[PDB]
Amino acid sequence: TSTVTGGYAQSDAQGQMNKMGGFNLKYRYEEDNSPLGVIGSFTYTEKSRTASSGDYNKNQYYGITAGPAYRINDWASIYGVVGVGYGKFQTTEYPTYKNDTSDYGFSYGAGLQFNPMENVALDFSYEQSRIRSVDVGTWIAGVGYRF
Repeated sequence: TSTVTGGYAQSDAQGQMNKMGGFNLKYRYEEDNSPLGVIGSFTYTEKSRTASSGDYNKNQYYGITAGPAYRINDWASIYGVVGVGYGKFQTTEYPTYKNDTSDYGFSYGAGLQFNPMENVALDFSYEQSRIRSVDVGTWIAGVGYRF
């Protein structure tokens, strides 16, 4: 039927200052005929901020990821993630006198879910992304539910 899974993702930032953290939500679909599973997850991560900081956000991290999924026993699932990332820097409502500015890269990884509960699931996964000059190691982990 369908499975819900999401949590938070922290990663190291080579070329960037301070690590980042975002939220990941993903939807899953499978057919009883075979163990075929496809999932689509979105991630949004930003640099940590302090209370003294204003309400402005420096850059944002948007990304797309999805991959196949296989069912193993009632407490073990495996999946992979593939897609890209978007880096928005110096974003302003006014024109920047530039044709366009965008920094992106590709991501890849996979993880597994485990839990001694029929309706509760916890999973860990790791994925790396490279954007020509930026390389960070991000991992996504949280909960999982199956209708």
